[PDB]
Amino acid sequence: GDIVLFSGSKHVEFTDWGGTDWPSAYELQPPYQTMPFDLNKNFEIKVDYSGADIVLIFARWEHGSKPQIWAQISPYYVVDGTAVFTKEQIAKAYGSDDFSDLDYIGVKPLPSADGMTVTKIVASYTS
Amino acid sequence: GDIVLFSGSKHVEFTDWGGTDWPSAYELQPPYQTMPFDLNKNFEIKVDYSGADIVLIFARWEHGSKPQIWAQISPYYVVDGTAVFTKEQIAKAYGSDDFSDLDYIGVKPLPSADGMTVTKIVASYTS
Repeated sequence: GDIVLFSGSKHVEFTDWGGTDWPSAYELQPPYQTMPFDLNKNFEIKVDYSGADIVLIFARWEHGSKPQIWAQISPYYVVDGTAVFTKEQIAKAYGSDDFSDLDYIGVKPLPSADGMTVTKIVASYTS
Repeated sequence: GDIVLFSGSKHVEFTDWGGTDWPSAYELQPPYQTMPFDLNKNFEIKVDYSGADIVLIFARWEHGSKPQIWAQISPYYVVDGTAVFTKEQIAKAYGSDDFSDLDYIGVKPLPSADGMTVTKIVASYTS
């Protein structure tokens, strides 16, 4: 089925890079927050958005001899104000589909004059 | 308006106390996650649930000479499978309506044989 991770009107201002921080529309940290969906299923994440281009981040912080992963992905495709990200695209960027060490999931804008607004985020299982 | 923080079918098993951990249906850590709603508005949180009694936690960890706040609140009321929590009830349990030091928001079950299932969490502004 379909899991709503957010619905409303979340605005993010971000007019240029080069500042230090990169603000988000939505974030999860799996080691610290009970999960709203199960990463082990085959899933897609769909985001209704406008105002800026959008990326999805899966990240693992550096630990020991294992490097930081910063899996920044563009949509698998966009259609009708909606970006679709798939698990198999995410796994290719993450280097595997093993999320047992995943530290961070973030939805972020690219720079724009107007800011990005997200109105809905859903996880859908395709298994 | 109304902001959907979650909708789906989130099950939490928790049959007794005395273990060390207390699992959650939903958690946010405001210092670390961009917020889906604005704590400064007058709001209520409404949760559609069944299977166990439910509480809402607002917490601040101990820092310096300021104590840990563990604002565990029962619903302001329940009606038709839905618990309602209000900002003014939360502020009374938290000791103020100043959320500038809020570390944690959690929705948790009390012990039950069957576990709790949450199907929807919404923040509504009443300002």
